[PDB]
Formats: sequence, C-alpha cells, structure tokens
Amino acid sequence: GLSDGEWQLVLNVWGKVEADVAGHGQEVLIRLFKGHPETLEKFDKFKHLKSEDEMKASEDLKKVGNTILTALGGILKKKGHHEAELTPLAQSHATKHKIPVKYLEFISEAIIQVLQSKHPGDFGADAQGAMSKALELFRNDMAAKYKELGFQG
Ligand code: HEM
Repeated sequence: GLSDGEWQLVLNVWGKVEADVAGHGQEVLIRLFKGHPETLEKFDKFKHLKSEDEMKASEDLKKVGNTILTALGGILKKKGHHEAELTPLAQSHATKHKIPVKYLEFISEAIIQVLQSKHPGDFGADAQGAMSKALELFRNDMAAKYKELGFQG
C-alpha cells in the first residue's frame, strides 16, 4: 500500500500517458530493448528488428506497446485491488510468454525512464516515489501469482 495521496499522484502522471498511450508504449519498448536486449527475444514478432530505426518504424511494436500500457493503466486504476486483472496476466506471462519476474523489473524501470524523459516538470521527487511504489506493488503481486501457479516465483 500507497497512501490515497500516493495513488492520486500515480493517477495524475498516468493521465499524461493516457493522452498518448501508443507513443509512450513504443518508447517504453525501445528503452527496454536498448537497456536489456535479451528481453527482445521473448518477442517473436520482433526478433528480426536490428536497429532503433527499425523499432521506430515497426507497426507491430507500436501496437504491442499500446496493448501493454493499456493493460497497465487498467490495473493502476484499481489502486491495489487488481486481483482479477492480475490473474489472467500472470497466467499468460508465466505459462505462455514465459516472462521471468526480473523482466517485470526491467519494464518498470523503462516506464520510469520514459516518464522522466517525457514529463520532467510533472514527474517530481513525489510522483517518482509514488510511481515506483505502485510498480513495485505490481511486481510483488505478479511474483506471488507466479509462485502460486507453481512457477519461478
Ligand atoms: C507492464 C507489465 C506488463 C503488462 C501490463 C503486460 C501486458 C500484456 C498484455 C495485456 C498482453 C496481451 C495478452 C496476453 O498475452 O496476456 C501482452 C502480451 C505479451 N507480453 Fe506482456 N505485459 C507486461 C510485461 C511484459 C514483459 C516485461 C514482457 C517481455 C519481456 C512481455 C512480453 C509479452 C509478449 C511476448 C506478449 C505477446 C505479444 C504479442 O502479441 O506478440 N510482457 N502483455
């Protein structure tokens, strides 16, 4: 738990992503693949993208980024009561996309780096701490769902 105050700062920076989900989505995926290249491999629509310029042109990359931030936004609005939204995600990432929990941590950092790059005036010391805590809470519930699905906790 975040205090109500903290959920509020979280929802407030999230409003900036909602004004351009696909643009922030694409940037988060390019930041992720540039910082942890190995994450690239879980994505078969893109194991063939060779440069930032190919990533920037990829229509599928933009759509997947979009899909990913749309689902994150939906969890976030639940404000910690996202049990129901989380389950299907843990089911699919655990057994099908097979994503290790550390990759959830790399994506969290990429999300923060994009927020920080694109909205510095709105992403102060406050909004920063609230957003990390919200992403952290998300990581921990996922890991717990993994553990309970009998996976690599
Ligand atoms: C913010 C954390 C994440 C959220 C909210 C999220 C959400 C989603 C959603 C909603 C889908 C579509 C339905 C499904 O398969 O479940 C999806 C697909 C997928 N995600 Fe995740 N995801 C997250 C993190 C990641 C990470 C870190 C990776 C890999 C490093 C990943 C890899 C994939 C793959 C491979 C697919 C299938 C994509 C495709 O259509 O080609 N996701 N994700």
